[PDB]
Amino acid sequence: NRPPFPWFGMDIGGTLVKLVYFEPKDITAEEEQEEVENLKSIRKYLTSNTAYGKTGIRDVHLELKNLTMCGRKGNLHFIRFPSCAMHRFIQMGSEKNFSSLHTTLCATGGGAFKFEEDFRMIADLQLHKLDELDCLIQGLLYVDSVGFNGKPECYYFENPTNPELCQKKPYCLDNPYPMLLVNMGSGVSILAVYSKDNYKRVTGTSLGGGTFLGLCCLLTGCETFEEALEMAAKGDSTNVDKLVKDIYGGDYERFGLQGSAVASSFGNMMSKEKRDSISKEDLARATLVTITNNIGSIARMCALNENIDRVVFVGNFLRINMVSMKLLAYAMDFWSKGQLKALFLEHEGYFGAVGALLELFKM
Amino acid sequence: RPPFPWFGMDIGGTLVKLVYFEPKDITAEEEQEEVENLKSIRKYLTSNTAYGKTGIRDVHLELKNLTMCGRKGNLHFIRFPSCAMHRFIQMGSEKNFSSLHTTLCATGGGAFKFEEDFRMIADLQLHKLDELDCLIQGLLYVDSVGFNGKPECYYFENPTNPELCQKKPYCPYPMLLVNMGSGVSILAVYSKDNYKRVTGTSLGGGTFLGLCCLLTGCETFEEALEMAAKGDSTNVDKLVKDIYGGDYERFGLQGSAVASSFGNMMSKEKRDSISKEDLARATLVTITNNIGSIARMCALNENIDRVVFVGNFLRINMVSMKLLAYAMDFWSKGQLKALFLEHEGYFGAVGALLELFK
Ligand SMILES: CC(=O)SCCNC(=O)CCNC(=O)[C@H](O)C(C)(C)COP(=O)(O)OP(=O)(O)OC[C@H]1O[C@@H](n2cnc3c(N)ncnc32)[C@H](O)[C@@H]1OP(=O)(O)O
Ligand SMILES: CC(=O)SCCNC(=O)CCNC(=O)[C@H](O)C(C)(C)COP(=O)(O)OP(=O)(O)OC[C@H]1O[C@@H](n2cnc3c(N)ncnc32)[C@H](O)[C@@H]1OP(=O)(O)O
Ligand SMILES: [As]
Ligand SMILES: [As]
Ligand SMILES: [As]
Ligand SMILES: [As]
Ligand SMILES: [As]
Ligand SMILES: [Cl-]
Ligand SMILES: [Cl-]
Ligand SMILES: [Cl-]
Ligand SMILES: [Cl-]
Ligand SMILES: [Cl-]
Repeated sequence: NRPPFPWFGMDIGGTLVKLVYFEPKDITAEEEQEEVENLKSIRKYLTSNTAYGKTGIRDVHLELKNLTMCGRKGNLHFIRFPSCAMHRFIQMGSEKNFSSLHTTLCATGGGAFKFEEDFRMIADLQLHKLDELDCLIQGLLYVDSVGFNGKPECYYFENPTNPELCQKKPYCLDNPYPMLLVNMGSGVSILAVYSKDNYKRVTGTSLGGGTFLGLCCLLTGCETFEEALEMAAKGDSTNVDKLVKDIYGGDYERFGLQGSAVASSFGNMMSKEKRDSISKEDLARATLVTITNNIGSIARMCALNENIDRVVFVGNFLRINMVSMKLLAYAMDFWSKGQLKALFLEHEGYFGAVGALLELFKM
Repeated sequence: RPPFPWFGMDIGGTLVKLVYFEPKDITAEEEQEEVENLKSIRKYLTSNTAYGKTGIRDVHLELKNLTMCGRKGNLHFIRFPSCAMHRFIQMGSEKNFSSLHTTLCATGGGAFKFEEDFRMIADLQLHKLDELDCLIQGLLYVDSVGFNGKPECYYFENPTNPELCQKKPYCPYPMLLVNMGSGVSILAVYSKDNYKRVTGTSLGGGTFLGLCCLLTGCETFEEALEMAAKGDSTNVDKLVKDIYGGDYERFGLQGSAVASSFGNMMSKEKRDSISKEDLARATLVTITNNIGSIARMCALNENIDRVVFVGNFLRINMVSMKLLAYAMDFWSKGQLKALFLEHEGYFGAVGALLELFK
């Protein structure tokens, strides 16, 4: 009972859309004959272009080559466009008569509901909405099972906080189970994954990327995450936080605490004098450090409680650059006394769309 | 047997705590053989609840029918503000305390400030003791004797529902002790001679005050907590129900759970209409919910099922305590209670008194 081509999955965000497409490479002479024109041209449209209209982009470097999907050999392609271009996408769906190939389209993402009726009225498609976390996890595990063209899908950072020594290093453990997934959007969900068909949300924290943005907008008068990060990257949090060395003069060995460990986040801001001279850049950085250090702590304690040694970090909170990621890397190493690393994934951001595609094969 | 009277002191930045063991088994002959200086100090302490201008004996906290170094009697809890300290030392000199003891056991971060005045004005040497050691010994001692046949320990039931909220009692080792100052340190206490700091968080009272001041223009703990008491955090935080239109059924996460602390403040429109009290309350709820989670996880890591909260962050307004109670309740799915202690504030003084016998 194999679903017919073409095979797509989508992740429709509030601001960003991701689309994944499987290109079959093993199409028989018999199949090529019975295939309708509509399909033939979408397939050639997808594979001969890497830019689609004003905003569509195929990330060629992410292409997974020579894999198996539902018993067929081919390649997986990763495409992106902003949500504002979505009306044009749905209009493309109508012009290319997509409904003649499929009545439905699998999609996850917080933006999906916004567009469900447009899909029906403009393209005569049913958007079949899926859970973000189930899609993420299924997509992640699939991409990890097939590998990144013989290279590792996973990576970590060595000496993250020292830009003189910081280095992305691959992590080639073939068997990822069990693992802990730390999903950081506006809030944070932490899932133990024991197998493809066996996982559960163990806990989470409300102190996430939206706390970071909410607090910076309030504290610094910025409006976007990009602004918040740009300030958080030039800042010095030690002006805002009271450190152990400020209380004890150095380490406090009795408590196993080094001088550079934070005693109280925002502790300097209890003084009116210090508040009146603090920089917008320092407040932003302090906000980011507080949140990343706290996520590292909670991730470490969960890893211990669940007896899991692999902690994988994904989510919106990690996009734009690597400031977030390197601070989480530092935090994980701190709380774990060097015994756990923060692990990250090359295909981060596309896992939802891959999990949506995979829904096609559930029967 | 050390001679009477038996005192312990904890001298803090704003409050001084004093505990006093009143012996209730004085013989007719002991009474005949006791110097006048002692007899009148005992009469003074026991016949008064107001001492000088600012001194208060808190009769509610009194422990009756204790035995202490083999004498039957009562322990009394007394306090006065630090600015009355000059008057207290003069009182010791006028009442000739040095004729009874040459030294006095004291802890607290102002035992150093006043050591010189004690020596010069009252001819008394302060024997200064470590704050943490005194806290632990006192806490453990008070828990071991109980509160007049009732538990020293209590929790709140239905903490955030004022119509339902009930302070209920809880009837030992090991326990986790969450000590909240400017930061939070968590200690595993296995017995009275063994405790170790197991972990903590830099997100505590200090973060609450610093963030409140920055967000609202307030300046003090008392002011931040009064605002946080009046505000509504749900205007500031994004709740699970905001995202899913109710519970997130897939993972059984309640609609009322907070999804993203300060998450509504990502919206310019929402920022322009928020009250400062709502921000204050969101700041507190964020900090306490988080402390709740770290404490719960630490209990799990340690296989310890008893979690006690103490520290100056609890004293100023009871709002902190109710939120911690709700948090522990939430993270443990009702399996762990936030435990609080009736004699909180005085444990250091009790620990100091106990040193008199070692
Ligand atoms: C007692 C207590 O409550 S203790 C606290 C306990 N709370 C918990 O354990 C829950 C912790 N939080 C979580 O687990 C997570 O936040 C979840 C699972 C609830 C939600 O997951 P998140 O990753 O935070 O959701 P996400 O960031 O995607 O937000 C959802 C959607 O809201 C919308 N959204 C995102 N940002 C904004 C914004 N700035 N403004 C308006 N809407 C937005 C988007 O459509 C987003 O979808 P998208 O990211 O696909 O584009
Ligand atoms: C990567 C990262 O950094 S993640 C963050 C990791 N950080 C942590 O885990 C630490 C979290 N914080 C904590 O555990 C606590 O804040 C501590 C233990 C550091 C400090 O204890 P707090 O209860 O917050 O004390 P607070 O900061 O309120 O005041 C410090 C007290 O220590 C006292 N002190 C100073 N030196 C000493 C000493 N040598 N011996 C005993 N006490 C001392 C100070 O005088 C002060 O006393 P006071 O209140 O009487 O004036
Ligand atoms: As299949
Ligand atoms: As991995
Ligand atoms: As004794
Ligand atoms: As107890
Ligand atoms: As109550
Ligand atoms: Cl497959
Ligand atoms: Cl679950
Ligand atoms: Cl993803
Ligand atoms: Cl005090
Ligand atoms: Cl105390």
